[PDB]
Amino acid sequence: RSSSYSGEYGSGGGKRFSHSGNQLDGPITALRVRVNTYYIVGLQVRYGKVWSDYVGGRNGDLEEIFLHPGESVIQVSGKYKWYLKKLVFVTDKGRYLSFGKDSGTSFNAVPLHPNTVLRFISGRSGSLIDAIGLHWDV
Ligand SMILES: CO[C@H]1O[C@H](CO)[C@@H](O)[C@H](O)[C@@H]1O
Ligand SMILES: [Cl-]
Ligand SMILES: [Cl-]
Repeated sequence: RSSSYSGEYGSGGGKRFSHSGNQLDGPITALRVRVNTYYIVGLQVRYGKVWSDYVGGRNGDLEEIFLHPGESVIQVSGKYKWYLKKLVFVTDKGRYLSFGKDSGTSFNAVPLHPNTVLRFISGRSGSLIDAIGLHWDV
């Protein structure tokens, strides 16, 4: 196996979600994060040309970053309490795509195996993002 899973970061509230099928549409090309005063409310990830189903709640402001062609995520750090509060996507182009608020329990996620990148994300959500899981592969 060249695949790995960083997680789960957050708590066990709400229902679960997986973007496992979405990796068939392509690599991660853009990111959507909805953040409010304290939490990360919602997530949406663009695989190839296709956006995923929105997960989370409505109580926040939409933030959106497109990735450069051939750019992939190689590290993910963040913060959480019972709910996810911060997310930072580090890309191989050396960019730091920070979303959310600077407070809580920190985590730092890197792939296990050689030359692997973030392929899809999992986690739990309700009206906020309870938990996130990071999936790595070639
Ligand atoms: C209002 O509560 C809802 O949203 C929170 C945050 O996502 C979840 O923990 C919970 O299970 C419910 O789905
Ligand atoms: Cl930057
Ligand atoms: Cl950390």
